[PDB]
Amino acid sequence: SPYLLSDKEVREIVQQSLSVGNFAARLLVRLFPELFTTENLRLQYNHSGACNKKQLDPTRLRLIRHYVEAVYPVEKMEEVWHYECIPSIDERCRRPNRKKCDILKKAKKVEK
Amino acid sequence: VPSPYLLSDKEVREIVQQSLSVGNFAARLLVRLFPELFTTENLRLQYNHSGACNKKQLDPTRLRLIRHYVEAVYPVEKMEEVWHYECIPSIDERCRRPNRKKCDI
DNA sequence: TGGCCCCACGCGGTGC
DNA sequence: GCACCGCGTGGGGCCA
DNA sequence: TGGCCCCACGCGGTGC
DNA sequence: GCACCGCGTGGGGCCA
Repeated sequence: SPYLLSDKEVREIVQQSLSVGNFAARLLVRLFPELFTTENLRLQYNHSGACNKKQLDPTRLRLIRHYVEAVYPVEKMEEVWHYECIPSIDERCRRPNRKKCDILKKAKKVEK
Repeated sequence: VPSPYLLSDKEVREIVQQSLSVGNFAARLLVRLFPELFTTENLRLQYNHSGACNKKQLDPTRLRLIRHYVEAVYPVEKMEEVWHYECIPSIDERCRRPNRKKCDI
């Protein structure tokens, strides 16, 4: 399809997203820019065409669904492992036995 | 390669219980799976996960195994009902959201 | 306590 | 410059 | 702050 | 009736 976003940009949106719902909402603005001008064409639309409103382009809405169900959970785990587990593993490997300040306080007290 | 490094469900569950967070959980698995680096000789100091900063690289086989346990205890979010019950309401809300709140107007 | 552990964070290095 | 990556560091809570 | 943003929720309409 | 569906609404968190 033509309205494809880059893998890297999609990952960025996942990271910036506050929740899965907010993640979809961000993709909506990113993929439907014409509705989100200061003209607020967005107000004439919803996802289904309910309440006498126009229906959001189901092609792009199906793409948003794809990112939510196929990419979003994988990128959320990927970002947890890389940003939390890996830093913690490295910290544990390089952690000193005694702090630099605790060593110097002993170095001072022992000679004073 | 790992016959001994293979942890049972009971052993993994115990490590989860003493760990304070997912990150700390990964750190404990590191100690549990790399006992030779965490002796009083502190060979751990020559290593990190990638081999950056002139350090040696942790065995990527066991490091992948640590990942496996981390995602085995803290798995993927099953998005089954999420699209219909969370995303769709948010999409409609964003489409109808007013510029100013009415209480502020 | 005071020692061990966890994690947050300013930092310099890297690399384009 | 700036996005990214591990370091050294110390506040701080738990524990024995 | 105050503007932007997010999301929860009572509500009437719809449709079986 | 009743389960379901988008609406209009306002409490509240983030930020510069």
